[PDB]
Amino acid sequence: VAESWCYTQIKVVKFSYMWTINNFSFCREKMGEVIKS
Amino acid sequence: SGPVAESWCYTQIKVVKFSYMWTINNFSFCREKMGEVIKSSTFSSGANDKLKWCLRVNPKGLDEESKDYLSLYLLLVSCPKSEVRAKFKFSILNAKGEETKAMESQRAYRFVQGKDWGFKKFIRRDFLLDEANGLLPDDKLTLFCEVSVVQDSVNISGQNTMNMVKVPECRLADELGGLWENSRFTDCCLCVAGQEFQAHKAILAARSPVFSAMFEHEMEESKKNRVEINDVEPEVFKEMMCFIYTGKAPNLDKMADDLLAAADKYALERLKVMCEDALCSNLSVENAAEILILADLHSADQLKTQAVDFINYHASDVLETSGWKSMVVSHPHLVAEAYRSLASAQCPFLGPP
Repeated sequence: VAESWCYTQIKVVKFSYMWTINNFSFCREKMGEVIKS
Repeated sequence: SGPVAESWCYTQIKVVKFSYMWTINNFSFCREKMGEVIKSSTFSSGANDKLKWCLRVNPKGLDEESKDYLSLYLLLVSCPKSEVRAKFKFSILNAKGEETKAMESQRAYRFVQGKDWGFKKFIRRDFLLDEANGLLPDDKLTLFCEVSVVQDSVNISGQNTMNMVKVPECRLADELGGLWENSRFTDCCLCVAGQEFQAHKAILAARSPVFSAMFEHEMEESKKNRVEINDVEPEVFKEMMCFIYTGKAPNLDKMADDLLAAADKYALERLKVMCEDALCSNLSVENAAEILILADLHSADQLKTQAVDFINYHASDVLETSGWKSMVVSHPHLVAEAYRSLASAQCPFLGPP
């Protein structure tokens, strides 16, 4: 049995990102309040 | 997963790290009382010279605080006005070149013009003057210092698009190098030590001036097939030919000496540099004189420089070697350059002994 379908697919957007710091042990320097990316 | 992150960022707060060594004669004979100033050379990192550092040590610590202690201060000579923030540490190096007393600054100490940080109460005077430790050979204190200057913020961003297609890597080096092994469509011979190889004028003249010169001087018109080569053996000439076509030298380390000679013969700049680099890694005490001879014969400036440095460093063990005396009797000019070099770097005008 079937009379009316309404899929109304919820819009999903997805995407990636990465963050590499090569000197994490010594990446502080400025006392590490915040790193402006 | 490693999905490339779509957008990607590679921020890099680079840190330049270098070292500075100081050794003072008769340290127990200094006796700087109550902040008397003794200074050291203004030294930079080495990669250019924009800012300079200099140490300042008081064998008897200044002020009533370090009355029974050694006060040691690191001073900024000059720098750009940016509130410089660089980390530093100090340690005492023993006679055997082993780090002994690690005292690291807890953070990147801030420096400006005319300002000097330091590890006050560096070392207690009773322990410092104690000769039983062995840290004072000939009453000389060797200090090892490291610095970690930072430029404070440089960032990179993006992109790595999808690239739905998959482009293979360029194959000209791989494909063209396959010309040698097949020896396809060759039209000239190449005699080496009674053994005949096959090549052609185009690539050889392309990647070496010498072959270009000897072929074009009426030789390729009449005697193009036959060329007389006897200064080298077929085994090394195989690799050097492979370098001419392909531009690579896989079997280089096994015969790095006569292959350097072959490169010098035909003026192969890249292969000369590669042979110098490969052979400089195998420098040793016994072959120092021999390596000096080969470098001098082929005008290997870089390898000659490193060999000069090596003999200056290890003359204590090289003179007794037979190679050194053979070089002396045969080619005394290298003895003259060795005398000039060693009389300036390590054993010069009595300082250091």
